[PDB]
Amino acid sequence: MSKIFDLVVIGAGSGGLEAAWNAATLYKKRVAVIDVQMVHGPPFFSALGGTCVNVGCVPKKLMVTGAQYMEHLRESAGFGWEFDRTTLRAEWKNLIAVKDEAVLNINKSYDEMFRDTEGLEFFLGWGSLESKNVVNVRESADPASAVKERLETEHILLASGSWPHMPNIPGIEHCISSNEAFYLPEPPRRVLTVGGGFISVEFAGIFNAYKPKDGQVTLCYRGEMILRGFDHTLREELTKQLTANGIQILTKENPAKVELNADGSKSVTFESGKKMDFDLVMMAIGRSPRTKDLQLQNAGVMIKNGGVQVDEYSRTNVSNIYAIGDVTNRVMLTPVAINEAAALVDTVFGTTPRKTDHTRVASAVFSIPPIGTCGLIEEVASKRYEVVAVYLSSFTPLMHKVSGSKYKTFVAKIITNHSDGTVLGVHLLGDNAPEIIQGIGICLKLNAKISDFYNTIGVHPTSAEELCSMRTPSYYYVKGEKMEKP
Amino acid sequence: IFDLVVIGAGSGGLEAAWNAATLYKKRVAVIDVQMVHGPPFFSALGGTCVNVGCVPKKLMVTGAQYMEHLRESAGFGWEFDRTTLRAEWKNLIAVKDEAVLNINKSYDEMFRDTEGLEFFLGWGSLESKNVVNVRESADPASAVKERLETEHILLASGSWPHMPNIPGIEHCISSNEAFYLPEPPRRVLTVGGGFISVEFAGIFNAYKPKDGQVTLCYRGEMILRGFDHTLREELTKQLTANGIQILTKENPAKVELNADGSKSVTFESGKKMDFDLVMMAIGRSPRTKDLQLQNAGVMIKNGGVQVDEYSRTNVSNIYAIGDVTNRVMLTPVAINEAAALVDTVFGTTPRKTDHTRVASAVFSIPPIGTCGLIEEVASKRYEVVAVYLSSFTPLMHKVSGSKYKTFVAKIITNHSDGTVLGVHLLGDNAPEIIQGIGICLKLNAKISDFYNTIGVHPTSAEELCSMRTPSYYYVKGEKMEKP
Ligand SMILES: Cc1cc2nc3c(=O)[nH]c(=O)nc-3n(C[C@H](O)[C@H](O)[C@H](O)COP(=O)(O)OP(=O)(O)OC[C@H]3O[C@@H](n4cnc5c(N)ncnc54)[C@H](O)[C@@H]3O)c2cc1C
Ligand SMILES: Cc1cc2nc3c(=O)[nH]c(=O)nc-3n(C[C@H](O)[C@H](O)[C@H](O)COP(=O)(O)OP(=O)(O)OC[C@H]3O[C@@H](n4cnc5c(N)ncnc54)[C@H](O)[C@@H]3O)c2cc1C
Ligand SMILES: N[C@@H](CCC(=O)N[C@@H](CS)C(=O)NCC(=O)NCCCCNCCCNC(=O)CNC(=O)[C@H](CS)NC(=O)CC[C@H](N)C(=O)O)C(=O)O
Ligand SMILES: N[C@@H](CCC(=O)N[C@@H](CS)C(=O)NCC(=O)NCCCCNCCCNC(=O)CNC(=O)[C@H](CS)NC(=O)CC[C@H](N)C(=O)O)C(=O)O
Repeated sequence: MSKIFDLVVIGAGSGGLEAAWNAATLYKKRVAVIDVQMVHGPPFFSALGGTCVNVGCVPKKLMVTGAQYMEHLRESAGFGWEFDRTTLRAEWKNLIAVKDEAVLNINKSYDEMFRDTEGLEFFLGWGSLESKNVVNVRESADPASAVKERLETEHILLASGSWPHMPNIPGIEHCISSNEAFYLPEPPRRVLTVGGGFISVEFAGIFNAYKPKDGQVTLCYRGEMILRGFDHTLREELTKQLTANGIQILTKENPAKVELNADGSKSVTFESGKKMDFDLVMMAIGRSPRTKDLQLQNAGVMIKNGGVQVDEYSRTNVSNIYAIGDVTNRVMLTPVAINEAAALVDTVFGTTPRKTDHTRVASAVFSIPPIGTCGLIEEVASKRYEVVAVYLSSFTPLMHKVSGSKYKTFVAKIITNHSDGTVLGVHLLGDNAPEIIQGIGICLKLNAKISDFYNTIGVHPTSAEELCSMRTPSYYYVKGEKMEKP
Repeated sequence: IFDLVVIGAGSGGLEAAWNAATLYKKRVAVIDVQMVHGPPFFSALGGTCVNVGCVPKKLMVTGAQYMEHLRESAGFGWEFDRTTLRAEWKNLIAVKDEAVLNINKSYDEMFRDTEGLEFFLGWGSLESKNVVNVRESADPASAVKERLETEHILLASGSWPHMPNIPGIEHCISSNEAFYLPEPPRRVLTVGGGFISVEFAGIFNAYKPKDGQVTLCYRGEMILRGFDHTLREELTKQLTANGIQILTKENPAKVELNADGSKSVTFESGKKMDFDLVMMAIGRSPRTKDLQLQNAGVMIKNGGVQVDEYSRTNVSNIYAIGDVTNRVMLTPVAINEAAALVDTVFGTTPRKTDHTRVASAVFSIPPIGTCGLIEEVASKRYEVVAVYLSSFTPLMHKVSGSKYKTFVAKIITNHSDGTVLGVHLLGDNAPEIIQGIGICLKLNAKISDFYNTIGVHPTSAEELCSMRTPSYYYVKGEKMEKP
């Protein structure tokens, strides 16, 4: 009918590409997708493929895999492997080179995708709303920039994702974000990662494996302990294991200002009065939805706390305008953005409405060692349930008894609704935790009870079999009070 | 005098003896031929898994896996003088002996500190349905060290390697000796397509000297019979790619020790090859003879003791669990049967072991994880079967250099209702991934339960949540595809 496109997707990331693909393919709709760059890298960092591909999950997993070899090389000795350890060295530029080729290939893959799909078209530029049914494509983020294209459409989808949050403190311009970290030419000998979240924790491990001769990695966090939002036992254990591998963790510390010393070094003064020197300061304190450049007021789309407000079906307060992924500020993860996009396309161009359950979402932290988690943490469950039970198990994995890494304790924790045995959450710390948690993610979707876990025969020998060996709770939570059996 | 007498202090035996004395306060006597691992009897207090099974082989597979990491590290910028690389078989053996020895001790410690639990060193045999004798040897004419009268007897003698009757079999070893070799063989021949043969081939392949070679031969057409055909084909390609030599439809006829101390092996086809070590891993059989079972009249069916779903034999007060029953020879299963037996005998609730949908792994390089039925079976028990396949080179293997390491995930379902009949995996961490899905099958999950779960990204396991369209089906045993 009138309006050239059926759907206009602003942002070619995880959710955008999924949305765009389904509508053109499954429903035969003419879709236009817009993004700022064709390939990864400065100046805009993300490009076709989104954050996960260009400056997220893909590159960090390869870099984390590389860091892990430091562990492998050191531990091989416990099993009789010999070599002249004095010739060992990590070549950072090689890592960056292979990472760049891996991402570039994905960028190309998405490009040919458009070239081979009828009804799917890509537009290079910055998209913004002129009105609720007209999207402009400009040369730059500036709203007074030249208009390259003007797309009339029947439906609009906002999938601009997020961007790192730089705190307004003196000297912030001497700091970088995770964005620049992917393109460093050399690894910093002295680096400070500001933040207690997963990005900060993951990069600290990367920097720890590739740091030069007299290097030191320092992580600092404002609060009491790292990984706020995760199970307290795992937060405590990971802190010990990271420290044991040479990472200095400064909690209860908060920068006041960053000064650039004449020798190119940065001096950081904390509110405590403590002053330290680093070669690189990286801010990984949070990510914010990118709503700014969209010009949402031209359509009257409502923004709640930072992100675009949407209902359960990803619909905004304005008809024919939807938003998915990180810009909605729900659960900032790739698999969730993809699930929302596919559900949204079904609700809009399909027969049956559909929505994404944002509960019992399994996720991981690729720290060294890594974390896997699904469900509620006891602190939250105990406030929602009158009777909660906590099953805990800590042991040294077989290989680490002889590998030398005595400190690598594997922690398994299952929390349940004691009134009926329903498993509310599973939290793991230890090697392969991210691979083990996927399968249990399905179990919670099936509303499994603790009895269901221990009535399954285990695979011997593996770390995973321990989840099927927890029959008795360690302590309980009765109306928020911690209690035990005498 | 004792409430229960357990013949065999292994995975199942110790499990029964423990909670019977604990949970039911019964006086238990446990018998075993050796207290520490190694020659002469190899197995000892703790059983096969602990002494010459799961525990020691797992440490050795971890050791062999480092050949992969050392090589693959180069792809991520790790460099070192690769010409100075050498593997030390004796350090590997030294550390595993330590680890095993500490576990043997841990069990001895257990008996002293547990009231009503007593260990008797030696060989146990039935004198009568209520009398058990502990002699100094497997030969029933040896000195009776102890005589015990009990109202309950539990048989858990386990299994033992099956050495074929061929000329020269005295120049061959079994998996038992493998754990104690002083130096790694230059040329080794592993006979058998089973898991023990495949796992050891990967261990020998990693610790082989300078100009070494590992050969695996199997009578059949393809290794790992009983496993999913795709995994069998794919694993073969990957073992071969790593330098392992696989000879299918070959079987040794005779083994002649020759001059220099090597062995000349002549296969049934006429092929003749020399090896420095020949390991026979063709089978495991229940140890029932030394029990003098006819002294009580307990039935034997096919090598193993005949028992019902509740592990009771034909004689009222005698039960049998574990490998000796020839059901499913795995440690977790034996442990489950033990606890269920103890309940059915000293408890209010009769309880039995579900031998179906048990997950298991093969610690080969790369490993295998599996749970449920294979399509060859499912299409015979079901009229409409759907097969979902996913093959892909993981992210890290694109960059590590090991581009041949293809990850395979296969899901088999009963297409009439979507119920998942089996999940088979090949690839790094397959053993860890399969455990969680093992629970899913006990909960009777359907394929929709898998693809409706949000994945963990990036991981190999999320691929199981992205399979939603069948590759092909099986209609009344016939393979069919949608047009
Ligand atoms: C360092 C890091 C590590 C991460 N690791 C993980 C992990 O391992 N697992 C996981 O699940 N998630 C991880 N994430 C998060 C994951 O990347 C995001 O949740 C996911 O990318 C969100 O998908 P999306 O569709 O919302 O947005 P995106 O993929 O971010 O796509 C948004 C797109 O919008 C484009 N754009 C922005 N504004 C405009 C405009 N006005 N006009 C045109 N184009 C525009 C951007 O260039 C970008 O390509 C990580 C994130 C970071 C940064
Ligand atoms: C090389 C190898 C690798 C394996 N790997 C795995 C694996 O990774 N995972 C897995 O689940 N399973 C594995 N298994 C199988 C597993 O070890 C057995 O299934 C398990 O040990 C069986 O427990 P059980 O109690 O039935 O026997 P056992 O552990 O075999 O205990 C039997 C005990 O009886 C004793 N004995 C025998 N006869 C007498 C007698 N008359 N008097 C006194 N003592 C006697 C023996 O000395 C032995 O200690 C492996 C086995 C082998 C050989
Ligand atoms: N929940 C996702 C899981 C896989 C995933 O994250 N896929 C991303 C790719 S990064 C994706 O497809 N996002 C949306 C999208 O692109 N939709 C359009 C449909 C076509 C899909 N892509 C076509 C182009 C082909 N290349 C890629 O998609 C490149 N992707 C990858 O390389 C991703 C990393 S983001 N692989 C995986 O995450 C696989 C896991 C890996 N094998 C491991 O072992 O770790 C899903 O269900 O698809
Ligand atoms: N989960 C499987 C069974 C796993 C298993 O084989 N467990 C063995 C432990 S060796 C066992 O307990 N067998 C029976 C038994 O021992 N019964 C007697 C009563 C309880 C006390 N037994 C333990 C004595 C102390 N020493 C050890 O337990 C030393 N064990 C280990 O080191 C074992 C290997 S057999 N680790 C595990 O079994 C756990 C896995 C390992 N941590 C990993 O990293 O993968 C199942 O039942 O489904």
